[PDB]
Formats: sequence, structure tokens, C-alpha cells
Amino acid sequence: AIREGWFRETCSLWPGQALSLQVEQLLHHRRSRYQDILVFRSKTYGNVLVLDGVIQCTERDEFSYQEMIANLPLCSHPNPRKVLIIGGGDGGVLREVVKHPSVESVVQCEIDEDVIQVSKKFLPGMAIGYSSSKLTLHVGDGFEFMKQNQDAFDVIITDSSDPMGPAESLFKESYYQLMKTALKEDGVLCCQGECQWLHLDLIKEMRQFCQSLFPVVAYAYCTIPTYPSGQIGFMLCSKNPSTNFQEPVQPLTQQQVAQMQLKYYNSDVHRAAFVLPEFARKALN
Amino acid sequence: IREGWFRETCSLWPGQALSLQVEQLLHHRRSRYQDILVFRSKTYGNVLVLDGVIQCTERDEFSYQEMIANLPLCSHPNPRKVLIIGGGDGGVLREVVKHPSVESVVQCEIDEDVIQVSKKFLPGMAIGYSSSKLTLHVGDGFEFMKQNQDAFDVIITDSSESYYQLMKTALKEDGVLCCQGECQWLHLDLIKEMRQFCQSLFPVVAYAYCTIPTYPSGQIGFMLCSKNPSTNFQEPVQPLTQQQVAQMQLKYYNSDVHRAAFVLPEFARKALND
Ligand SMILES: CSC[C@H]1O[C@@H](n2cnc3c(N)ncnc32)[C@H](O)[C@@H]1O
Ligand SMILES: CSC[C@H]1O[C@@H](n2cnc3c(N)ncnc32)[C@H](O)[C@@H]1O
Repeated sequence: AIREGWFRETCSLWPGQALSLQVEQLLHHRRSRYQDILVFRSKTYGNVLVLDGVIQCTERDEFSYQEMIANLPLCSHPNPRKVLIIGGGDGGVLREVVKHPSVESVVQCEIDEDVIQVSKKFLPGMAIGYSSSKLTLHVGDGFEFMKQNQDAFDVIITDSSDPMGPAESLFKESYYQLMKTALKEDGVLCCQGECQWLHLDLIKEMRQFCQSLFPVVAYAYCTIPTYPSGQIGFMLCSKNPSTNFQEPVQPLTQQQVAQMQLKYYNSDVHRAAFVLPEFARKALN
Repeated sequence: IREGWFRETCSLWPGQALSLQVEQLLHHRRSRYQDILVFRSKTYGNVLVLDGVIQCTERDEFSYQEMIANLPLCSHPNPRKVLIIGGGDGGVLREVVKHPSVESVVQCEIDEDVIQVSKKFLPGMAIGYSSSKLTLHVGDGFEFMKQNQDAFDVIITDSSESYYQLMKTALKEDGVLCCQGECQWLHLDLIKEMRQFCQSLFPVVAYAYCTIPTYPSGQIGFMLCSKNPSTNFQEPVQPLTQQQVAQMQLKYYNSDVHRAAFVLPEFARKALND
């Protein structure tokens, strides 16, 4: 997996291209009940978590994805108090969500407790999320878990890997209907929604399906060097027909941005995140 | 190229690399100026590489080519005389000549063999060279710039500090320029110093960026400078209708994308503004 001092990420979901990162030190590699877990210290990106050969995060750039997937839904809800995170093993999304004063309770449903233990050791700037008194930590498959909940959450975030391995269930279309049922009457959701330069077919499919369930459906994206093609997007759905995802109902002041130690997200970034290249705008609209 | 893959490494982006899977090597020769490599990739179509750095792929060249031309052109009320420096593949030329306002495009390219390789292996880009608006010039664009004064409405540097002053002199009184401008995820300190340098020469300086999978870190920026102190780079002075975007066959650029392109991640906004 590491060859001549480099880790190369290949996957059928982005054929013919690969990011490599230069390795200073192998830190972990063990198989859990669910997936292969590899952690290494990279030369230029800090520590790197890899699950079944796909890069999950690096300490250098994790902040863009973590801040965006949390703040896109939270700042699009006028009063989000109860939050569900599915996945989120590294704790980074949790870290971001709990910064919001309005959030009282964060339930996290993670399938693989080994990812949590590895992240507490090797991703300390992300796994700081686990020290929050707002956390209820839950174990199991998010798909089956979702069934347990009705009219319960203001915001659901699905912080998953790609549609392979244990995350495959989180990309079933019934999962979106399960989240709709789980959400309160005016709830919102934000899911890792893949890359517009790689997966436009899937993005257009997800969007058409969600449009038949929700009065408001949007796609936003962030840049992040160490995901395939250097960016990834977010499927956003609201049960509230008045939700305008493009214009944050909770705009953050610069004071809040500073206090929240944000390195990527702010209110204009939020707005611009919905402005897609013409080829993607055309295909989705 | 090793074991069916081309891997791009460079000390300007240490410890990271894009590899592209190779279907067929097409061309590999050293010109008088640089090493020229062209291959058919498995998934990005043909790929041009100069001294081991990826210049373009047929799959995603449209993003950078559309942005570097339209950012300055749509930020000028009537750009008639245009100068492109570099631009060997022809693709920026292809985008500039779409504008009816443009009467002449001078292109100054140092390496005539890039032009010949691009006409063979990058036909979607080298189509630019069929324009009647073209005046093709040969040589170093730096020394070339010294030849011109008060001549161009728009200068685009499509490249593989004193140069910026030369461009200022070459531009007309209200001229604008756009240069390839560094990745904000790789060299934010350099964007900062270049911006400060440019602010000492020009009344209006901005930084914009586009996404493009096959440049380092998946994006690249643009330095924009204007001699017109009223220029607003962020809000295009020539907005495009949907009809126009359709007619120009744009696949990345439109007027909203233009505006969004100046909205930077907080770390970069902070470093360039605060
Ligand atoms: C690293 S953040 C992504 C996380 O999603 C977790 N995950 C994958 N599949 C599921 C699932 N079906 N339910 C809950 N969490 C999951 C993975 O174990 C990983 O920690
Ligand atoms: C491929 S587009 C970039 C182009 O810039 C050209 N180039 C590099 N250096 C110079 C220079 N000093 N003057 C003009 N063109 C240049 C390269 O030869 C290439 O064709």
C-alpha cells in the first residue's frame, strides 16, 4: 500500500487518476471487523487516515470538509438544537457541530468503534469532538439506526466514506426517506454528496430522487486537495419549503467566525459554495 | 512514465503527486527550450507535459482556458486589442476570439515546437490558431513586453516583478491584465507578496481561482490588475446572458461563476485582506 516512501490512492470510482502522498512514518494498519484501517504520518499533510484504501482525512486540509458539512446545514436552520451525525469516526464533524450554542444534543452513530480509537490516538485535532458534553455516542449501522427515529432531529449530517464497503447502505435511496422520517417537520439534512468533476451522473440521480421527497434540494461543494479531483460536494435537503440553502438563514458575523476558529467557512463562502461550473449547473438545472 | 502511469512531481508542491494512467505514449522530445511529453491518458484524453509539469488535459482544459480569458475580457467595457503571452496550446486564443469586441490578438510564444505538437495532439485547443484575428509572434514574452507601450486593452499571461511593470507600460490607460496566479492551498504567502507588489503599481488588484482536477491540489488562481481605478473585477462589467454562454459553448465560465471565483476560503480571505 506504501511503495518507495509514497502512498498511492487508487479506486474504480475515479479510474485512471491517483493522488499520492509521501510518507514519513507508518503509524497503524490493522483490519477491524468492518474495514482496513491505515494511518501514516505524511511529509506535508500531517497525519493521514485511510479506510479500505480511500483517504478519509489529513490534518492539513480536514478543516474545509469538516467546517462545510457542519455549517452548511446548521446555518441553513434558524434554530438547530438536536443533531444526528452518521459516520464521523474521526470526530471532526462533531468538533464543528458543538461550536454552535443552539446545539444541545449531538447523537453520533458510528459502525466501527476501532476508527474512533485510532482517531483519538492519531487525529487529536479532530477527535477533540469526543470530549463534548453534548455527545451521545451510538454504535451501529446508520441505515438501520435511522429507522429507530421519527420527528426527532433538527439536522442530520451523513459524514460517510464513498459508496463501497460498510458505507454502501448510506447511499441507498430508502436511506433518504428514512432521514426524512427521522427529521422534525422543518428539519434539514446534509450528506457527503461526491465530486461534480467525477460523479455528475450520481449527483444528478441523487438530486432527482431527493426532489420527489423534499420541497427544497440543493448541491454545494468545497475544495480540499486530498479528496479525488481536489474537491467534493454535499447534498442538502429541507422539509421546510421556505429553506433557501444558498442564503444562510443564520449568517455568521466575523466575530463568530473568529471565535469559532474557522479556517474555511464563512457566510460568503456558504453562498459561493452553491455556484457551480456551467457544465454542472446545466446538468443539475 | 512507470508501470503504465505518469506521475507529476515538483519541489513547488512537495510530498504530493498526481498520477494519470497512460494508454499510449504519443510524443517525447526536447525542444530548444524544454522537454515536451504528450500521451493519451486512459481517462483525461490527451495530456501535454512541459519539463515534467502537466500543462493541459483534453478532459478539463476548458475550466482554466475559459477563466483566464473571460475574467479579464468581461472585466473590460470594450476590449479590442489583446495580447497573450505563452498560450502555446492555442486554447486561450480559442476563448479570446469568441468575443465580438476583440479585433486583434497578438500571441507571443517562445517555443515553436509546442505550437506544432499542440496542432497535432490538442486539436480542440489548437483550433485557436485558425482565427483571422491572430498575429503570432516568436520569442521571450518578457523581452517582448519591452517593445510595447500604451498598446493593449487586455494582456493575458498563459505561462508554463519587473514583468508586471512592463505589462503596466504595455497596457492602455484603462487596460487590464490577468496572469496565472498560484494555488491558494500551496503558496498563499506568494499570493500575498505578489498582491502587495501589484498594489504598489496598480489602483485595482484582485485574486480569483478556478477548479481543475489536473493542476496541483485541484485548482489554480489568477492575478488580475487594472490601470482603471474604477474597475470592479468581482462584478463583471460585461455580464453574459444564458444565450451568450450557450453560443460561446462555455463549459465552466458564466457570470455567476465569475463573481463566485473571488470568494476565497476564510484562511485565504484573512491572509489577503485582514
Ligand atoms: C472517517 S468518517 C466516515 C466514517 O463512516 C463510518 N461508517 C461507514 N459505514 C457506516 C454505517 N453504515 N453507519 C455508520 N457509520 C459508518 C466509517 O467507519 C468511518 O469512520
Ligand atoms: C502550454 S501553454 C504555456 C506556454 O508558455 C510558453 N512559454 C514559456 N516561457 C515563455 C516566455 N518566456 N515567453 C513566451 N512564452 C513562454 C511555453 O513554451 C508554453 O507553450
